[PDB]
Amino acid sequence: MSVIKPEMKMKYFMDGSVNGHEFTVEGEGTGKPYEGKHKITLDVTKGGPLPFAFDLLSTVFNRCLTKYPDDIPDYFKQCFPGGYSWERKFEFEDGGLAIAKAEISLKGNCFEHKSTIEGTFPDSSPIAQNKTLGWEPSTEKMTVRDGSMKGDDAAYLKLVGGGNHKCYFTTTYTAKKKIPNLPQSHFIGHRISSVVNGTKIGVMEDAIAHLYPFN
Amino acid sequence: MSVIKPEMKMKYFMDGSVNGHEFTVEGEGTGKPYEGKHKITLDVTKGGPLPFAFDLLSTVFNRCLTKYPDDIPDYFKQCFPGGYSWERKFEFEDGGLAIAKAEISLKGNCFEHKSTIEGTFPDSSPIAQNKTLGWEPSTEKMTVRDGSMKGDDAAYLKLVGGGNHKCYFTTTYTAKKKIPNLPQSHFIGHRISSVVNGTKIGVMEDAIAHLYPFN
Repeated sequence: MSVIKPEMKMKYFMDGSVNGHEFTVEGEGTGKPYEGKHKITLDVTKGGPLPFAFDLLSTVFNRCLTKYPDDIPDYFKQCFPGGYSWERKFEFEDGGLAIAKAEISLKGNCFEHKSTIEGTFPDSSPIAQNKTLGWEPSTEKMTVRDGSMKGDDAAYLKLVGGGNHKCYFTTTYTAKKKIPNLPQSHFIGHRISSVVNGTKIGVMEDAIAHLYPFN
Repeated sequence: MSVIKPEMKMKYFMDGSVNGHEFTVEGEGTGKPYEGKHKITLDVTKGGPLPFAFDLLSTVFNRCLTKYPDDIPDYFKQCFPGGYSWERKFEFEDGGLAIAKAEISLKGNCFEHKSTIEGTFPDSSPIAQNKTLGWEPSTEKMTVRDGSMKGDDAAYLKLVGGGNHKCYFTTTYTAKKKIPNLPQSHFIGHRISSVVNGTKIGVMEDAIAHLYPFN
């Protein structure tokens, strides 16, 4: 935990394929790990402009960036020194499916985030048609299973016309060194936003762990 | 909404079958709809003592019993006069599956709740073996879809040994009369507890709607 500081920097590299379209995205960011806030700037360097919704990738671009209250142990910040990895399965309501993997390491004051994602979607999918309008704020259920954290989120995309599109996130987050203070089950409230301008993309996330309303 | 009062009474009748075992459960309760609190007493009148975990049935035994803040419309209390129904699919991590249906009507100060449930579980399931130890407090994601509320909850059962067992709840709640003030997407925090003594069973639920932490 001590190597996780109040202000940190981040670098990102992603390789992926969606419906056969290969792409590469890279960038950097800054954030406040203990406040649960960070911002990122990215560039699509291969396969741009992306022909599918960036919302599919935004949550792939680090649970160390979460505000944790004193009464809930912070598994993620305890992952350093050591590093950790995570894998998220995305199950969309129309049958769309994607799996993303990330490895997060630390050198100095910089988190190095390397990820990959593979996805397949029907042609009618609002992800395939690049027509989703962001994720609604969400609540991820956190549990512990064999020394790993498991996260379950019923995520929803906003659509043109006011409707929504469900995507289940099923994630396993795993330290590379045994975590000594495992938390009780809890929730993480999220609010992520992203903006795409051509091949330049911005992302920001606020995340707070809690046990509201019963604490 | 006006027929939903600060203190109300409840009656319950349930018919079901789990792994071929048919049963009937009946009882009554009292609660405070606007405070999001209620308590229930039940008796297994056919097929008792139940050979499977009562946790499978506890959430089947009424979203009108939820505390709603002023800034989030209360779809459920707007269902009266009129009544509503709901259907919940339960998907357990070992392949166990159940579907429950309920219809809720009102006469005077009494909610009449009639439900059915069908479930199939592998013999090794902690539900089939009647060895789960209650649900952890949860957060249900609420969205609106074509005049109905949809609820998604990543529910977890506590097990002997400290582990947990996941069950996805996918529920559709639907008024019998068009609801005039539909809510924005939101969360409902739950804490349900039940106690089984032979064929006598007690249940209590606290539920609060919210948009924490970002409101």
